Amino acid sequence: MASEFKKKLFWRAVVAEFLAMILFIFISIGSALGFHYPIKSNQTTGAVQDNVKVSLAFGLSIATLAQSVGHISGAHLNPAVTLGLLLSCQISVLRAIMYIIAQCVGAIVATAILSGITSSLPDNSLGLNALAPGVNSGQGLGIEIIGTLQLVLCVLATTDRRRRDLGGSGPLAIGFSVALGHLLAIDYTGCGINPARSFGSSVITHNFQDHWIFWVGPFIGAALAVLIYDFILAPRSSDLTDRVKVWTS
Amino acid sequence: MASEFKKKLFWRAVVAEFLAMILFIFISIGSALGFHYPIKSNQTTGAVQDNVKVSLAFGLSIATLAQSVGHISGAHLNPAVTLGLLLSCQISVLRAIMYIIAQCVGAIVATAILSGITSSLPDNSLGLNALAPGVNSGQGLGIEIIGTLQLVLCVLATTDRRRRDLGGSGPLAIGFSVALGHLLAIDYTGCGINPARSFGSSVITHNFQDHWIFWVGPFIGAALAVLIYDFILAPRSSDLTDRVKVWTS
Amino acid sequence: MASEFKKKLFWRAVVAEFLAMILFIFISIGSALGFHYPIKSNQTTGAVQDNVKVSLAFGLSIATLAQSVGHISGAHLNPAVTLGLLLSCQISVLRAIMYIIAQCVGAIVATAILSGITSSLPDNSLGLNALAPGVNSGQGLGIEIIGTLQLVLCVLATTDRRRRDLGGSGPLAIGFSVALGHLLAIDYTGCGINPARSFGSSVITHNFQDHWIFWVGPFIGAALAVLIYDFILAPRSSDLTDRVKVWTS
Amino acid sequence: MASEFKKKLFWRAVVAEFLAMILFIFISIGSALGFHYPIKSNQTTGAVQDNVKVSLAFGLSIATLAQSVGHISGAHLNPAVTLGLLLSCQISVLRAIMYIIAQCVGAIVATAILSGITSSLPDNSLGLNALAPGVNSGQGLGIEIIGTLQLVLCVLATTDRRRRDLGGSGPLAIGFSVALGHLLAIDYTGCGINPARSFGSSVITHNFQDHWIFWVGPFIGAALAVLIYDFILAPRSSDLTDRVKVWTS
Ligand SMILES: CCCCCCCCCO[C@@H]1O[C@H](CO)[C@@H](O)[C@H](O)[C@H]1O
Ligand SMILES: CCCCCCCCCO[C@@H]1O[C@H](CO)[C@@H](O)[C@H](O)[C@H]1O
Ligand SMILES: CCCCCCCCCO[C@@H]1O[C@H](CO)[C@@H](O)[C@H](O)[C@H]1O
Ligand SMILES: CCCCCCCCCO[C@@H]1O[C@H](CO)[C@@H](O)[C@H](O)[C@H]1O
Ligand SMILES: CCCCCCCCCO[C@@H]1O[C@H](CO)[C@@H](O)[C@H](O)[C@H]1O
Ligand SMILES: CCCCCCCCCO[C@@H]1O[C@H](CO)[C@@H](O)[C@H](O)[C@H]1O
Ligand SMILES: CCCCCCCCCO[C@@H]1O[C@H](CO)[C@@H](O)[C@H](O)[C@H]1O
Ligand SMILES: CCCCCCCCCO[C@@H]1O[C@H](CO)[C@@H](O)[C@H](O)[C@H]1O
Ligand SMILES: CCCCCCCCCO[C@@H]1O[C@H](CO)[C@@H](O)[C@H](O)[C@H]1O
Ligand SMILES: CCCCCCCCCO[C@@H]1O[C@H](CO)[C@@H](O)[C@H](O)[C@H]1O
Ligand SMILES: CCCCCCCCCO[C@@H]1O[C@H](CO)[C@@H](O)[C@H](O)[C@H]1O
Ligand SMILES: CCCCCCCCCO[C@@H]1O[C@H](CO)[C@@H](O)[C@H](O)[C@H]1O
Repeated sequence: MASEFKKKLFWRAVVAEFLAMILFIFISIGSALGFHYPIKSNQTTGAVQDNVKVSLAFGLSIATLAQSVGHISGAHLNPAVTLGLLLSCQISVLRAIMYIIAQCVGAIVATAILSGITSSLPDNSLGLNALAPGVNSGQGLGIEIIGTLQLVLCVLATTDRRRRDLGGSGPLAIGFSVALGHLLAIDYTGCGINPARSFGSSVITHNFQDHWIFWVGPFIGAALAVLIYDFILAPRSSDLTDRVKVWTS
Repeated sequence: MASEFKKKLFWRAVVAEFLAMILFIFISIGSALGFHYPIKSNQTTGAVQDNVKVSLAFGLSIATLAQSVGHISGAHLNPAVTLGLLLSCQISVLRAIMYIIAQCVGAIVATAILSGITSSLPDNSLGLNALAPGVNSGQGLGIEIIGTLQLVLCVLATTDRRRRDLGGSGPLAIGFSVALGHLLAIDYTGCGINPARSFGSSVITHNFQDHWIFWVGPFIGAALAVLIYDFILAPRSSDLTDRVKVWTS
Repeated sequence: MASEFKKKLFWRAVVAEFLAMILFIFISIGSALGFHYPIKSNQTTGAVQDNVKVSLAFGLSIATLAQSVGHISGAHLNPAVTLGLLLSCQISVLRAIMYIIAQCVGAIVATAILSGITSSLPDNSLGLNALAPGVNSGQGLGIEIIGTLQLVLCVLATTDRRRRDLGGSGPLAIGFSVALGHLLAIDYTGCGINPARSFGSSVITHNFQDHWIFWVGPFIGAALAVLIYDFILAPRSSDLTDRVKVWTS
Repeated sequence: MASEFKKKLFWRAVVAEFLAMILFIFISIGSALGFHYPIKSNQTTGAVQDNVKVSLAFGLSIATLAQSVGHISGAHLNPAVTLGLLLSCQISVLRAIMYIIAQCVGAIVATAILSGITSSLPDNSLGLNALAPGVNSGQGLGIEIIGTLQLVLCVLATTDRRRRDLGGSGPLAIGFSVALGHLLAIDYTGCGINPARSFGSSVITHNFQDHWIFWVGPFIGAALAVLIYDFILAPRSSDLTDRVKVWTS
């Protein structure tokens, strides 16, 4: 349907999806750069990053944001999730598209507002996702794939709809999945599992080194997610030709 | 209405809001100062603050307190939240006012009971909020603004009332928002996102250096919250003139 | 009532309350002593205790145990909680009594099973609660009082019964209250807020130095809890003489 | 019943139970090895493992996985849990069996996919469970027994079915039980409380030193679990001969 305020609701989503991504990145990357703050106009040694601190920053950002606007847009805030839904035929490409853009832009916008907030920092990488020393790049992409997979998979089961056994908070569970991802990937690849988030940093930093692994890995994981839930473990009893109909509306 | 025990309930709130703030500050700042405790009448080096420990101390204090008296007063415990509700026209100024005072006083009272509990500590700052070395003050206030924003925004969506899709604990979600805030702001500004909490420490310590950023930043974030939820993402279909009516009762 | 299996249910509680305390202490103190394990028949320096690790160990033990047997006995596992209920006239002294004993014994039993598990440790204090260097003993008891207070208060509101606005898990909330307590008191007094738990260690270690503060402090906090919830913030509209009736059955 | 798609559902479980174990181990052991990553073709000192990071990695993996496929197979992902259910006569041996195999294999498969992901690591133990220096082996098995016990016990109470007082998320609670286990056992035995998980590492590493303690300990704890819940604290009013019937179907 493309009439009356069916226009409104839609744009409100895209917009909520756009504003929410700003808070997400600002808060999360904002938390990650916080350890570089022993600063006092000097330059002697440095502090050790806290992986729990960062993983919770990202995960709780999502739990909170999903709780704050999840009813308005579905609180995707991540192309790997959106793409996950799309292939599940639960969303329209018009949506996927407009959303993934609101996402990358919000990231780009947020990652760029931090540059000013934390300008006073040296080799300010702005939390750019980079293959860590010792991680066999490429084959080191099994990390992003599994990290995004488990996430998208959680999102599909949590919004399955045929279920009546869910208990507790959908947001919190999805958020903990997001923290679970970083508890796994922070060390290896700095954890991306979210194309728009990786993208936002690599642009405001013009560093796109291997940046491709942060799209192919999640988008793949999403693919494995939709394949495993929708066809192996929890299949719909309807035919493909009809699911596809969702592609338009 | 201003009759019968409509007086009682009201004062019970203010009071619960006042007592709850005491536990809040005592527990939280109480946790933050705990790392300074390697003490043994000596003075050699010192321990490194734990940001997860502190962020959870604050967040769980709220989750717990919101659970303990949230039904009695709404468990605001924070002018930025109260102010957030007020502008949303969900509360009366008589309330906002009496509450924000119960808040600052509880802080002031709590921050002052700790002085005795932890008197045996050196440069006892009593967890006073201070711009960290390297944070471009002022423009370093985007931290408090975002930190309080995301919080107040969560509180507005969580108590939206038109919703029937909330699942899990409202308290816990709000509490995690409060921990999310510190996971972001502890390093930069010591995290305030709560005027009364900052205020309580700066008074029992007579240090009001830049203390203004801890009111303008949250109160602003609250403003951005109410603007984004009430007018951009989740608008009420009623007119302003009628919402305003709430200003009195 | 004291007929039929009203005997059974009762004893099943006491017993569940007794068995659950064993797991509690074993797991929690078990976690706390774990950092002393760099051991290799040598004796060079030592590791720094993790306060989040310990606070979660205790809190999640409770969340889990309250979830596992909370329907059977109410999952008190703590004289300060039991005593809290008793004064609230929600339990019978026959219960309070039989329970507090199942508690101290379980502690005593558990604290004593660890002695063997961790015998290979040096100055094995078995997690005994001790006033930390720098904490003005006595006036340093405001810690246990606030720590137990906030806890018991959460338990009273969470089982209030007149409420229909609770959402999420009662166990988890109470558990997080228990973790909140340690995030506050670990540094100062090693955190007790639970007479039976302190007691269990001080007996298998014959160290009762100031051990009194771990009964007077919590039991007091409980008192402040029942006073604040039952008479100031959430009063019952019934008279005292009738509540007292509960003292017997 | 062994007709129609009663075959399908069954295999879908086994399979979901098999795929879910892969993500579990990959993510969790994946997180545990992450601290060994300061690597830069050098070899100077090393980082200190984070026990909260690891405990949450395991626990949230379960919370997430139980949420993702718990409706399909029950999300056991652990012989000690399965075995726990079996003895409770809530599952068929045909199930227990096919499941425990899907488990060990998934572990074996996962533990083997990491070998490649983290090949670039030195004495890559692949998170193999080993008795820590100072832990009186054997009598040091009280750890695995208690760790698995508390877990299985939580799973039995959480799926009790006669209950109508559960609140919140069953998955999250079980997940926190899994994190609780590691907060206790990581230091002592590297925490197993899950035969298939220990097994998976010891095979891809051909190190089976004491590996027996990781079966006898959990399987025992499970036994103590089913004994305590099903016969001491929460008994069914039916006779044994009829429960046994479940052994077949
Ligand atoms: C339904 C059948 C499911 C089978 C699942 C087993 C998949 C095994 C593939 O492992 C992959 O090996 C690559 C190197 O060859 C790595 O680069 C990659 O990161 C890793 O993931
Ligand atoms: C509707 C939002 C559209 C956002 C478009 C972003 C395009 C990419 C350029 O980003 C810019 O990067 C600069 C630093 O390099 C910042 O100083 C500047 O402020 C920021 O804008
Ligand atoms: C189905 C959705 C597909 C989305 C594809 C968008 C990928 C993002 C593009 O990254 C680009 O990579 C180039 C190197 O390859 C860089 O030179 C360029 O500056 C950078 O912007
Ligand atoms: C509906 C439109 C929403 C647009 C949101 C983008 C806002 C960009 C403003 O960034 C602000 O820049 C200041 C310096 O100029 C910083 O001091 C301040 O902390 C930072 O927040
Ligand atoms: C109904 C509660 C009213 C509280 C009013 C507080 C006013 C500010 C003064 O605080 C005082 O600071 C002293 C340390 O400087 C403490 O020694 C003293 O105990 C504390 O009271
Ligand atoms: C709409 C709500 C407005 C609340 C305004 C209260 C602000 C708190 C006042 O702080 C004051 O700042 C001064 C410096 O400017 C200090 O000299 C003074 O000692 C300190 O108390
Ligand atoms: C309804 C009125 C509530 C008033 C609450 C304020 C209580 C102030 C008491 O502080 C107490 O001061 C003692 C030293 O004098 C400390 O030893 C003790 O630990 C500390 O808690
Ligand atoms: C029904 C349970 C009753 C428990 C009574 C406990 C009384 C206190 C003595 O504890 C004992 O301490 C010894 C170490 O000092 C341990 O070696 C011994 O095993 C343990 O029993
Ligand atoms: C209303 C409930 C009251 C419970 C009271 C029980 C308190 C526990 C007793 O501790 C005792 O303290 C003595 C020193 O004072 C020690 O010498 C003795 O060995 C030790 O066992
Ligand atoms: C219903 C009655 C329940 C009684 C529970 C008390 C059990 C005491 C057994 O302790 C066990 O002692 C062994 C050494 O002898 C240790 O190797 C083992 O790890 C430890 O667990
Ligand atoms: C249906 C899944 C069946 C899995 C059977 C696993 C048998 C045990 C052998 O594991 C193998 O270990 C090698 C390293 O030693 C890996 O290089 C190889 O890839 C992996 O397969
Ligand atoms: C009721 C379920 C019983 C499951 C029993 C399976 C136990 C796993 C076998 O471990 C084996 O231990 C041997 C040493 O004893 C090793 O030599 C051998 O390589 C290793 O594979």
